[PDB]
Amino acid sequence: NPFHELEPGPEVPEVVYALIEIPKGSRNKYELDKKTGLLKLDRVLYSPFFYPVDYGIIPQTWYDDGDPFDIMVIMREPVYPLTIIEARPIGIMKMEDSGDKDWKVLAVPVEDPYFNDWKDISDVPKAFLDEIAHFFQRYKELQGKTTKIEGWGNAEEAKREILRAIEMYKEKFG
Amino acid sequence: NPFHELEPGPEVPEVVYALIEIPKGSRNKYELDKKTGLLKLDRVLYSPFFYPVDYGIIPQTWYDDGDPFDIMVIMREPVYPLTIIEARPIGIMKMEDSGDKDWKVLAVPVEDPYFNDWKDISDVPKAFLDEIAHFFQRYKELQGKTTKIEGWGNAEEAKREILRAIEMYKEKFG
Amino acid sequence: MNPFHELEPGPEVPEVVYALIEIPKGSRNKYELDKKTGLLKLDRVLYSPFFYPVDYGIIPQTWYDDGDPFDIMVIMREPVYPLTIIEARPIGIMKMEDSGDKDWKVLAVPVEDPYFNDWKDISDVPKAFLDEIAHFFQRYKELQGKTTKIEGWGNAEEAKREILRAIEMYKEKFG
Amino acid sequence: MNPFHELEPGPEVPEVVYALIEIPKGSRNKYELDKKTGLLKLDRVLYSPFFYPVDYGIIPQTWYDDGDPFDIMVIMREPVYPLTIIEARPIGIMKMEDSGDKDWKVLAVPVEDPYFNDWKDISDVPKAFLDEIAHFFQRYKELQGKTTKIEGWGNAEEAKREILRAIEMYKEKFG
Amino acid sequence: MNPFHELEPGPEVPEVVYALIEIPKGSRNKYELDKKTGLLKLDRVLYSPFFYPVDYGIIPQTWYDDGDPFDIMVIMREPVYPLTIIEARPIGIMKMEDSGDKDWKVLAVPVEDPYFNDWKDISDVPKAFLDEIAHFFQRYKELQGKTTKIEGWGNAEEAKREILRAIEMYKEKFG
Amino acid sequence: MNPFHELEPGPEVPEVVYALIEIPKGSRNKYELDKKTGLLKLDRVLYSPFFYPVDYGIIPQTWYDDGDPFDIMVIMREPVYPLTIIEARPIGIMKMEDSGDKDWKVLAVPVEDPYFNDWKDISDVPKAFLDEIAHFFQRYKELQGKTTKIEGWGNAEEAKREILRAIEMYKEKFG
Ligand SMILES: [Ca+2]
Ligand SMILES: [Ca+2]
Ligand SMILES: [Ca+2]
Ligand SMILES: [Ca+2]
Ligand SMILES: [Ca+2]
Ligand SMILES: [Ca+2]
Repeated sequence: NPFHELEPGPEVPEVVYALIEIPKGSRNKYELDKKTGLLKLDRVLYSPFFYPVDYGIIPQTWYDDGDPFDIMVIMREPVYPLTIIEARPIGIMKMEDSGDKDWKVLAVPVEDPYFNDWKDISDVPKAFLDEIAHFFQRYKELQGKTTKIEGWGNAEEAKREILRAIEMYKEKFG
Repeated sequence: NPFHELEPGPEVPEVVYALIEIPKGSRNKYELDKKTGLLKLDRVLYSPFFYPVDYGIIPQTWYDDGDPFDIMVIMREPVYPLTIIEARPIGIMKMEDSGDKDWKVLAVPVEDPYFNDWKDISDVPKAFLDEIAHFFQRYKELQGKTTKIEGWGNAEEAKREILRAIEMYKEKFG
Repeated sequence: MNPFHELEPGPEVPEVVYALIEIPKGSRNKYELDKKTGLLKLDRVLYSPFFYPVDYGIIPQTWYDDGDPFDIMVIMREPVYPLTIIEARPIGIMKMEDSGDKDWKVLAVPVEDPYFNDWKDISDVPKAFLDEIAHFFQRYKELQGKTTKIEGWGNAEEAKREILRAIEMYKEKFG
Repeated sequence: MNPFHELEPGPEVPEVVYALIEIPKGSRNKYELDKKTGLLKLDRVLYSPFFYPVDYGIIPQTWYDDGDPFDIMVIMREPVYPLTIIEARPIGIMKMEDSGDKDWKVLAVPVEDPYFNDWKDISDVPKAFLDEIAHFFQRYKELQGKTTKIEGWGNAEEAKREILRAIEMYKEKFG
Repeated sequence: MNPFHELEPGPEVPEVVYALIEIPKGSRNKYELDKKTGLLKLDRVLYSPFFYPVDYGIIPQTWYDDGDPFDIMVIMREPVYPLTIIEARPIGIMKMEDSGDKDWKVLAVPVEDPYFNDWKDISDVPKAFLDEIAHFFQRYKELQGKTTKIEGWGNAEEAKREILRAIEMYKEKFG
Repeated sequence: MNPFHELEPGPEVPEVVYALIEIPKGSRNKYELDKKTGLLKLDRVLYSPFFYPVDYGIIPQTWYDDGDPFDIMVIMREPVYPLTIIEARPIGIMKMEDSGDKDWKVLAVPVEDPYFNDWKDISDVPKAFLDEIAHFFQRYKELQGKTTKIEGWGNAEEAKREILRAIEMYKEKFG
């Protein structure tokens, strides 16, 4: 299982690995099968929305909601599921999903020179942050779930949470 | 301008023409330029939603909101903008957009045998009607606009509104 | 690790099975699982300009009369990637023979797409869609000189019966 | 207006003709020119999961024995959009009958794609590719109960002669 | 009707112009407007495996020093279809010469995508993106034996200046 | 595990080899095998708007002068997914140097696509296509300031000899 075998990053927390589960533009929500590590269909979103970013997890992390720590990587061309990307955290989306702390790192790929000058949350166009928050605010509405979006934190805050999640993993597993 | 030159349908109101502006899966919202009849970008949706149906207008119609009557055609493979489809109305979505009556016909293509037994609103899976209503409920949320979804009418009601819109066009233009 | 051998046939057999997808809807490339390694392998490029009309794969830990894992076709609105696991509800079975071999294939819908919540048996599928699937398997190997015979469609109960047979066959051959 | 009537048959007929594309390679939707309106119109969704193996259209200002514009079928590496004009070199012709009507089709390559610079006649096309095109037309209307008959392929010389005949037929019937 | 002649250069020249798109981002096919009819036409297939990095088109009712309509590149997140009109804000201009011809091209953002609300001048564009556009035009005709010289980028004010020049040139040649 | 170490070089080397695909035709993303992890990893986004003109990968259990697995580049009509195995016939070899290192690449066609049945050597490939591949490799790292040198193409005989040498080098370095 790639979640357990891969390190959290080559230079934590400045550069982490993102293990992508869902490419931008997908309406299918994929997850990793915990037994086998194969990709598994979790569900088809109930609404005609698509993931606005490549979406995945940071290996060897664990979070308050009892899952690996989520990461969103802005890719110009989406990658395939189960692709590793070297990513620089630039911010963090604060949200609760049904009372669980479900925060998500926002990151850019180190190896696309397009994003060389994106280093903090203030470098992202605000319409783009709004569209991401709106997606998570409404994507489970027809399943009757409520999500609360609490805002965006900056790069420093993102990196602190990554360190916290790396420590939580070490506790729970070994 | 195709809006003025084409008849409303070969067998109104059982079979109408749909002039498609937006193929299913588009985030770009297109309209017809009224001067030239060329396709024009109206806007990019502010949220990562895609049109869940091929979306267009019925030629030579006019509606209470001061626009051609809208029609949504369920296509398995989306068509290109400015394509004419022969469509059978099977229902109607009732909604208001900023206080304007903005109802939209739901239809299936006559020439796809997949839909041969779809003749009324009750033949559509309810999750699919929900996803369409949810799209129109939220797609302008970040533009600060409010839309109210009032429910779905059946095929007979759709066909009555089509006749009304065909008459309204004749009044206003000639 | 070979997914075919390592995954259970499903979480609630035969009402819900796992489909391990090999070929997404819309592909002209026909992929298979490499027997030795479990990697995806190109079997062939179809000789005609036809595309797979459904997401196509196998049920893990099954064996059928034709000497292969039992095939399953899953109706997906948006195709998945190869090697994706889908929890699927069987709703019917296509009966066909390919060069003397019984090459029947389960038809299924995904449990986690609410669009298909009411599809529970073969009669819930538009007839034109069943015909398009059957026509595909009737003709897709015509230029390879192969003849296939479509024998018709069986219902959900029959599909479930055959899944149980295939699971038992696997146990006898490998277990 | 109607591009079918407004555009010349080609800049150097019959060596180079215009192909007015109606259906891009890969489409399961079959489009046709209103022929009175001029705008693209959905004729049908193919009943089988087959896709057009070439970019398909008509030569402007032509008329053929079947009572329609002359079908041309251009090999493109990347498909174009409907209503795009391509300068095309005829390299052959598919002889077929559809419902008894002579429904022959020109096969051509784009002048402005150097990939095909050395394709000049029907013998330059891989045989498997000619077979895939013929098989598509043999079977694409099978579920509609129509019968087509594939009679074989003619060479570039024959295709060019037929183009000139179609140009003459248009003049007699309209001009 | 020919869109190039019938549409105004824009609703609020030179702050907002119309871009009539001929080539969507991601295309290897290079399309143009047919001079006589206004239909889309394949100009060529690029000789190298490069794709247009931006949606590419022309400003209606303009004429430039190189004897063609003035070209405009629009940065779109999702590409449009050919012959689509986009209201665009010019933010810069690429200066380049193609075989002795001044072939400068306006860079613009769509007015109706809020993603670009803060892009108002050449300095707002990531440098790597400008380089990728320039590299494309530097090399895309290399195998055709053509040499192009990239002279650099001008700012929004310069782009607007040139748009006004191009509008005047059109009036003098056709009006 | 790591498919690079687990899979044989081919079922009938050097006439038929396995190509383990890392990058599908059309990708601007350059992927590489963790080579220790085994999972697909993004190496870089190409700095220019170029796309891989072929499906690109490596031959398992090979090692080459450049200190990596032997690059193979399979002509597919429909691209495959990363980590797919294709049975491939070598028809030639591209000789090139990258940063001074001998970075030669096998060119191959799939055994199971009848379209390429008559492609057996480098002379069977359209010259424009060989030029497009070479131009891609000549220029794709230009904005990274790297220099590559294209030295030309060898025939099938030469490609096969090099495959055997690479198989031997792997054995010496690992086996
Ligand atoms: Ca979480
Ligand atoms: Ca309306
Ligand atoms: Ca089977
Ligand atoms: Ca015909
Ligand atoms: Ca120019
Ligand atoms: Ca190498």
